[PDB]
Amino acid sequence: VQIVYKPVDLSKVTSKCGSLGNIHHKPGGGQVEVKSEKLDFKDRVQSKIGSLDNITHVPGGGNKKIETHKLTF
Amino acid sequence: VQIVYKPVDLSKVTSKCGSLGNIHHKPGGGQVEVKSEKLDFKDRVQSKIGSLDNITHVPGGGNKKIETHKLTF
Amino acid sequence: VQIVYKPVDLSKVTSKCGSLGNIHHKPGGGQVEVKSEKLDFKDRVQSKIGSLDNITHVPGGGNKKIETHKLTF
Amino acid sequence: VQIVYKPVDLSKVTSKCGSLGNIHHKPGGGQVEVKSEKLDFKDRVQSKIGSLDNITHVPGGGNKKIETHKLTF
Amino acid sequence: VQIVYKPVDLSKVTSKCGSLGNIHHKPGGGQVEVKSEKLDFKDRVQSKIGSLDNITHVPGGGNKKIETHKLTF
Amino acid sequence: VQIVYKPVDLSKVTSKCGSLGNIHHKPGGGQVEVKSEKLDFKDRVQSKIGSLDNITHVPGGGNKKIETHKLTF
Amino acid sequence: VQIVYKPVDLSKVTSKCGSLGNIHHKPGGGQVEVKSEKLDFKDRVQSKIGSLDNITHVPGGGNKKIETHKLTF
Amino acid sequence: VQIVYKPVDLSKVTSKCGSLGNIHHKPGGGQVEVKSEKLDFKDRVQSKIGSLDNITHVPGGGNKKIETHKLTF
Amino acid sequence: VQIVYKPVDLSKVTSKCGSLGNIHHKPGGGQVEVKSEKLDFKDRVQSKIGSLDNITHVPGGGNKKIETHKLTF
Amino acid sequence: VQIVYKPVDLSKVTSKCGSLGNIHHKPGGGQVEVKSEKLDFKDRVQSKIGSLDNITHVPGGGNKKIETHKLTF
Repeated sequence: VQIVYKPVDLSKVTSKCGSLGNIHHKPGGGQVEVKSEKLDFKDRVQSKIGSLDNITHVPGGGNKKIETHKLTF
Repeated sequence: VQIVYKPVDLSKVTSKCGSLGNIHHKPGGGQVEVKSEKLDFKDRVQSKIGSLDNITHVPGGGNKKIETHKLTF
Repeated sequence: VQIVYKPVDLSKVTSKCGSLGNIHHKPGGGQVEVKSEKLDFKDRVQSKIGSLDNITHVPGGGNKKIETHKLTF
Repeated sequence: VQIVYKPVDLSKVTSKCGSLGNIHHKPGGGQVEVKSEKLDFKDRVQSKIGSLDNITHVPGGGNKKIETHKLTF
Repeated sequence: VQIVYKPVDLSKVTSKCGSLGNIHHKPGGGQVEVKSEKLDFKDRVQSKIGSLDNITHVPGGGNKKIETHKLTF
Repeated sequence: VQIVYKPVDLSKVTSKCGSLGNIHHKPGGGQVEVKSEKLDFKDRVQSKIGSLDNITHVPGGGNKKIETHKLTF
Repeated sequence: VQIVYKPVDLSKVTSKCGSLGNIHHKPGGGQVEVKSEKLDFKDRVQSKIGSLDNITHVPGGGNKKIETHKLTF
Repeated sequence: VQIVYKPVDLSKVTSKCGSLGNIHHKPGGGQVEVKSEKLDFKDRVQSKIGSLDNITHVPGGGNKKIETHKLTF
Repeated sequence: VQIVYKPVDLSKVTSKCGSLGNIHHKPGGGQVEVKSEKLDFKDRVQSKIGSLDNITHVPGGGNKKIETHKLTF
Repeated sequence: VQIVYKPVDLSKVTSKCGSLGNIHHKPGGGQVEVKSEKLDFKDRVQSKIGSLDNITHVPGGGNKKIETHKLTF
């Protein structure tokens, strides 16, 4: 049994920008009300209950490269 | 049994920007009310209850490269 | 049984920026009220209850490279 | 049984920036009220209850490189 | 049984910046009230209850490199 | 010329109440922006510009009685 | 010329109340921005610009009685 | 010319109350920004600019009685 | 010319109260910024600029009675 | 010319109260910034700039009675 694993990755990811601008984020405020009794969370549980998270995200260009290599016997 | 694992990664990730701008984040405030009785959280549990987290994130360009190599016998 | 593990990573991650700008973060304040009785948290539990964390994050460019190498017998 | 583990990492991470700017963080204050009875926290538990932590984080560029190498028999 | 562990890391992390700027952090004060009865914390527990920690963090560039090497028999 | 002015008003205005009840006023916050250049206000002029004044008014019963008696030549 | 002015007003204004109840006023905060250049206010002029004054007014019953008696030649 | 001015006002204004109750005033904070250049206020002029004055007014019953008696030639 | 001015006002203003109750005033703090250049205030002018004066006023019942008697030639 | 001015006012203003109750005033602190250049205030001018004066006023009942008697030729 001979296994040869030799993938090759030379692929570039490029982002270029002159300038972005005048970005304005101006939301009004709201209101949230939550009524519950019991919560039971088990094994890898994520949650957000009752929130007003306004988010401004302005990365000056960006990229994601996700890569997985897996061998199972 | 011969196993050869030799992947190669030479892929660059690049981000270039002149200038970003005049970014304004001006939200009004809100209100959140949460009523509960019992919480039971087990094994890798994350939560946010009752919050107003306004976030401004302006990285001057950015990148993420995620890589996994796994072999199981 | 011969196992050879020799992956190679020469991939650069680059971020370049002239200047960022005039970033303004001006939220109004809000109000949060939380009413509960009992919390029971076990084994790797993270939580935020009742908070107003406004966050300004302006890294002058940035990158993340995450890498894992695992072999199990 | 012959196991050879020799991964190689020569991948640089670089961040360059001229200047950042005039960053202003000016939130209004809010109010938080939390009412509870009993908390029971066991084994690796982190929490924040009742807080207004405004955070300004302006690193002059930055990077994270996370790396794990694991072998289990 | 022959095990050879010889990973190599020559990957530099670099951050360069001309100047940062005129960073202003000016929050209004708020108010937090917490009412509870009993807390029971066991084995690696961290918490913050009732706080207003405004934080300004301006590192003149920075990096984190985290590395783990583990072998278990 | 004989002028006799003798009105006689012996009326009553009455308000009777057992109890009111629980009153809750919980608005979210908004945002107002006003842009102007030149204003000119003269002779008995009243004005309000840019206002978020929430008002809760709970008089425990009440009345207004207004009377004008005017005689002229 | 005989002028007789003799109005007789013996009225009553009455307010009676057992009790009011619990009153709660909990608004979120907002934000107001006003931009102007030149103002000109003359002769009996009243004004308010840029205001977030929340008012809670709970008189334990109340009344207003206004009377004007004017006679002129 | 015979002028007789003899109004007789023996009215009553009354307020009676058992008790009021619990009153809570809990607003969040806001933010106000005012930009102007030249102001000009003359002759009996009243003004307020840039105000967050929250007012709680709880008189234990109250009344206003206003009377004007004017006679002129 | 015979002028007789003899008004007779023997009215009463009364306020009676058992008790008020618990009063709570708990506002969050805000922020006010005012930018101006030249001001000009003349002849009976009253003004307030940049104010966060919270006022709690709890008179144990109260009244105002205002009277004007004016006679002119 | 016979002028007789003899008004007779024997009114009463009364306030009666058992007890008030517990009064709590707990505001958060704010922040005020005022920028100006040239001011000019003349002839009966009253002003307040940049003020955080919280006021708690609890008179144990109270009244104001204001009277003006004016006669002129």
